[PDB]
Amino acid sequence: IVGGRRARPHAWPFMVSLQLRGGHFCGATLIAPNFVMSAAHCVANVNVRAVRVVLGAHNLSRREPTRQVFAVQRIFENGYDPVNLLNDIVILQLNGSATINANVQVAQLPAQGRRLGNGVQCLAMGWGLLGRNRGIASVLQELNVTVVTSLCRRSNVCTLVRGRQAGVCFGDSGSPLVCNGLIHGIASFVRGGCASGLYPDAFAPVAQFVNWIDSIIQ
Ligand SMILES: *[C@@H]1O[C@H](CO[C@@H]2O[C@@H](C)[C@@H](O)[C@@H](O)[C@@H]2O)[C@@H](O[C@@H]2O[C@H](CO)[C@@H](O)[C@H](O)[C@H]2NC(C)=O)[C@H](O)[C@H]1NC(C)=O
Ligand SMILES: *[C@@H]1O[C@H](CO[C@@H]2O[C@@H](C)[C@@H](O)[C@@H](O)[C@@H]2O)[C@@H](O[C@@H]2O[C@H](CO)[C@@H](O)[C@H](O)[C@H]2NC(C)=O)[C@H](O)[C@H]1NC(C)=O
Ligand SMILES: [Br-]
Ligand SMILES: [Br-]
Repeated sequence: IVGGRRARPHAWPFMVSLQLRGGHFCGATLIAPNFVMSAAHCVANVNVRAVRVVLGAHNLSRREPTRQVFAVQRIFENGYDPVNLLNDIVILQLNGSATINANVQVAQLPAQGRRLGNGVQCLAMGWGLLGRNRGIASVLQELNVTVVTSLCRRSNVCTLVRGRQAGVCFGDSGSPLVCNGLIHGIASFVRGGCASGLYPDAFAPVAQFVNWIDSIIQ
C-alpha cells in the first residue's frame, strides 16, 4: 500500500497473508473457516505446496500468537486469463478449519451481479510495498479509495485516490477491497507503476463470481 496508513490491530480479521518461506507475497480473504479467496496470479508459477496461509496477523515482523497457519488443500479457478488478467480469482481450500475469534473471522461477500457505481468510497489494504523503493510493509496498511469506472474494464472494479498519488502495489495482489462492509474486489494489477496518479488500480470483481464461490463453499 502506497500512501496509506497503519491499520488498527486486527481491524480486519478476515485479512490473510500468503507466505512462502516466511515472506509475504500476496494477500487473501477468509471467506469460510476452511476457504480463502485470492488472485489466481498469486498462485501462478509458484509452488502451492509450499504456500502458507496465515490468518489473524497484523505485524509480520513479530511472531504473533494471534496467528493461525494453514496450507492449501484444493485449488479452484474459473477461466483465469493470465495474459489479459481476466477472472484473476482463485478459491483455496485450506487443510483445516480456522478457529473463529476476535482476530480471525469470515468476511461477507456481495450479491451475484452487484456492481458498484462511480464515486463509491472503499477501503483497500495489504502488506504490499510502501512505494518508492521504500520496501515491504510489516504492519498491515489500509487506504481510503474511491471507485471509478472511467479507464476501467467492465471485467474489473477500479479505484482511484483523488488528489494525491496512492494505491496498491506489489505484495497487495489478492488483498480484498472493502466497500460498505463487503468484499467487492481482489487486488489484481496496476498501470503506470504504483501510485501513478493517472491510471486507476484494478481489482477482480468478486460480485461476478459469488454464485461460483457459493457452489464451492456450500
Ligand atoms: C495445516 O497445515 C499447517 C501448515 O503446515 C506448514 O505449512 C505447509 C506449507 C507445509 O510446509 C507443512 O509441512 C507445514 O506443517 C500445519 O501447521 C503446523 O502444525 C505443526 C503441528 O501442529 C506445527 O509443528 C507447525 O509449526 C505448524 N506449521 C506452521 C504453523 O507453519 C497444520 O498443523 C495443519 N493442520 C491440519 C489440521 O492438518
Ligand atoms: C475513510 O474510510 C473509512 C472506512 O470506510 C468505511 O468502512 C470500510 C470498512 C468500508 O466499508 C467503506 O466502504 C466505508 O466507507 C471511513 O470511515 C467511516 O466513516 C464514518 C464517518 O464518515 C464513520 O461513521 C464510520 O464509523 C467509519 N467506518 C469505519 C471507521 O469503519 C472514513 O470516513 C473515510 N474517511 C475519508 C476522509 O474518506
Ligand atoms: Br491514509
Ligand atoms: Br510498516
